[PDB]
Amino acid sequence: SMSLQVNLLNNTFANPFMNAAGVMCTTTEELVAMTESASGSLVSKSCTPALREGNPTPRYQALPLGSINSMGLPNNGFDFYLAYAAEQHDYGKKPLFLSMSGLSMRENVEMCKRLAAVATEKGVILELNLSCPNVPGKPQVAYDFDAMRQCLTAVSEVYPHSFGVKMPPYFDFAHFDAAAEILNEFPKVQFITCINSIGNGLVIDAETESVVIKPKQGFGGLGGRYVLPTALANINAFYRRCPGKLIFGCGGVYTGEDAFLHVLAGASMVQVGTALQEEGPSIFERLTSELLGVMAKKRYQTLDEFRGKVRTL
Amino acid sequence: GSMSLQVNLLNNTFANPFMNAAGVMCTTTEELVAMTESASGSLVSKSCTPALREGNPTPRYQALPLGSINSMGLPNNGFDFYLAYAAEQHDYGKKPLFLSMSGLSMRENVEMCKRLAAVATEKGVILELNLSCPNVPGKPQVAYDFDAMRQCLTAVSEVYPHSFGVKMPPYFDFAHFDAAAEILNEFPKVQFITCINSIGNGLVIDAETESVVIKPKQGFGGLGGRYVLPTALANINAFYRRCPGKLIFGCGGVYTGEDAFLHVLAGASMVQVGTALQEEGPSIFERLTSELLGVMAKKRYQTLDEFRGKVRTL
Ligand SMILES: Cc1cc2nc3c(=O)[nH]c(=O)nc-3n(C[C@H](O)[C@H](O)[C@H](O)COP(=O)(O)O)c2cc1C
Ligand SMILES: Cc1cc2nc3c(=O)[nH]c(=O)nc-3n(C[C@H](O)[C@H](O)[C@H](O)COP(=O)(O)O)c2cc1C
Ligand SMILES: *C(=S)Nc1ccccc1
Ligand SMILES: *C(=S)Nc1ccccc1
Repeated sequence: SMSLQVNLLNNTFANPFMNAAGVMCTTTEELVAMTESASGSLVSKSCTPALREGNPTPRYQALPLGSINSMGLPNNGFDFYLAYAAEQHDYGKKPLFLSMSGLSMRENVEMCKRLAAVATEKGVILELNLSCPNVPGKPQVAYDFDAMRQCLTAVSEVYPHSFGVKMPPYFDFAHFDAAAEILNEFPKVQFITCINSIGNGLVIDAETESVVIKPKQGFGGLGGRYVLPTALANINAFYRRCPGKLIFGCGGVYTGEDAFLHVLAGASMVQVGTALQEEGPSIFERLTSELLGVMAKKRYQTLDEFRGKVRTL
Repeated sequence: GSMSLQVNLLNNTFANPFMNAAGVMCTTTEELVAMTESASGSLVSKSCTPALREGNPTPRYQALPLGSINSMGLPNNGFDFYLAYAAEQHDYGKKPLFLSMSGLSMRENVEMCKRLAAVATEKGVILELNLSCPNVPGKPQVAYDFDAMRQCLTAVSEVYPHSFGVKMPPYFDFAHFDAAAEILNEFPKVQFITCINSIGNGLVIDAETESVVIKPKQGFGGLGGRYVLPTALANINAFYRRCPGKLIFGCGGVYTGEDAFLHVLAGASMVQVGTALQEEGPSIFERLTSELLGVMAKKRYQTLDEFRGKVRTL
């Protein structure tokens, strides 16, 4: 007898699967579809205080090995996602995460102050997106360790609940150490989601001799097959260095086997982006079946039996 | 129509843009000779330290469906060995030679460069300075530490009276492309930039064995091959745009003439081959020249200059 059950953050999840923030979670219809899917949870589109159009199109391209995008945070605005959490979401069906991506400290502070009551009353959980644009001349927030520390200090000061942080990938042990040191100073940070896209790749179409997306001269974040080893690295790096926190995996999941690798590396929840974009929410029925299949063949009954247990040489 | 893969840079003529990536098939005399006898336009010797180095425990390289992962740990025969090859053995009549240098401090690079100067003058060997190299404990690789990078280029420029190039890690943010380019532009002796070294510290897990696949560093290692092509193209183009006074050498994800075509369209002058060369051997250069000419014929190009850096934006 097997189970994909996950228990964390004072909640029970039927399985570890959910969407990645930004994928199929912007409209009411999408949020309802995610809730009615086989997924263990869902997260709403990263939001700004007001509605945002996002970047000019084309801004997403599916690729043989994944995807490239420069969406530009198109979203319905904080009021919309707050109202969904407060009044519409069926918590009977699964827990809900709300992704927040303000473009300044002030924006996140003011949204968090309002989110507090809804988290208390309804149980929505914050995923704070630190893999977000910074002021002119500076890199994305989590690549600016001072901006990151300031952000976590401000949110921790004003937001009376646990929360999690969505992180970009790092590529150097000194950066894994520096980022973990900062995260470990904030006890309210109870989960870390690794990873957002590999930033600023450039896809060129040999047939057209051109880039494939319009914003930023064709530069955009990579997802899909491209990012799996990077995702596993980050999941495991933070699993090791932040032992008091949970890790959520994100990046490169197309199959139950991929999800199995996320969990071996240390993941508690497993988020699905590019594959979900291409297949729709029916993917969750397939992924749960496949993960159970993998577990059956390997003689595992629960996720606890192998989470974080990747063997080193 | 008569077509040509010829490249002209740093007072040299290259028959075609292809060469090995530093670290791949270029450590021993036998490998260096094999690269010289190959159809490649050039070659670069294994990144060297002042003395020989064993490198990391094995397994330290693993080929993968989508590329490779490695943590080699700079195994190399030492600077004297590569200097002697450049000074006394290399057949410059066949093709130009690059020497990759990866000292582990400023002093190490300064002392090697002082000795390299005369051989560069007399024989024409060209330095590729590897700044995608380990730094002091607690610090990231040198090119991720902008002050250390600047200090390294100042130290080398002071003692090395020739042009050289720099091998760079990938960056992932426009603010970093800007910062890096600003530093590189300060050093006119840096006449080429090689983009990119591996995507650092990936982690491959074998689902069957439930384990990592390399021994050093808990299985973490640099990614090469198909995984890295869009990242390589991005870096090639980012520096092509930001460093107009320099040439860019592409490295990352090249398996076919079409891939090389993309490198050139992004801005590459030379095109280095790593993972694919490791898997196929130096015969790969015959295939790659043929394929690139084929791509050019079908697209109606006769020279590389006709499309270098001309990628269309929307
Ligand atoms: C079209 C698109 C929109 C996205 N929007 C968001 C977002 O709003 N917030 C966020 O944290 N990540 C966003 N992401 C990144 C994903 O959440 C995920 O980190 C990334 O795509 C890697 O997962 P994959 O390999 O499963 O695609 C987006 C990705 C895509 C492709
Ligand atoms: C086994 C191995 C050894 C390498 N050694 C070096 C080295 O000594 N110096 C260096 O600058 N890069 C080294 N690299 C990185 C390659 O030069 C190249 O940047 C990287 O492999 C990406 O190219 P590819 O996608 O063609 O493999 C090495 C890569 C591999 C796989
Ligand atoms: C931190 S809570 N928010 C922030 C700071 C700087 C840029 C964007 C967002
Ligand atoms: C720069 S020339 N060399 C250097 C400095 C610090 C660490 C490694 C190499």
